[PDB]
Amino acid sequence: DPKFEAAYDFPGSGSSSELPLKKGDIVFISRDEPSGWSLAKLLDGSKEGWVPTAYMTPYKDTRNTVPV
Repeated sequence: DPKFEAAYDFPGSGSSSELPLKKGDIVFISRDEPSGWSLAKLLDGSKEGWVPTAYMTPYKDTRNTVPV
């Protein structure tokens, strides 16, 4: 799966269907839905929950800018 970066805080409502984020957090994304929500998983796989698709931006580290 691809990795996405939280561009905004998402403290959410408290729901266990929600994955609360801080800015700069990095997650996997398995599903986007038309409601505007994305199904995010932490990198260690410990929690799974929906997040605002809008907050989620492709992760680019500056160590990724080399061919191999």
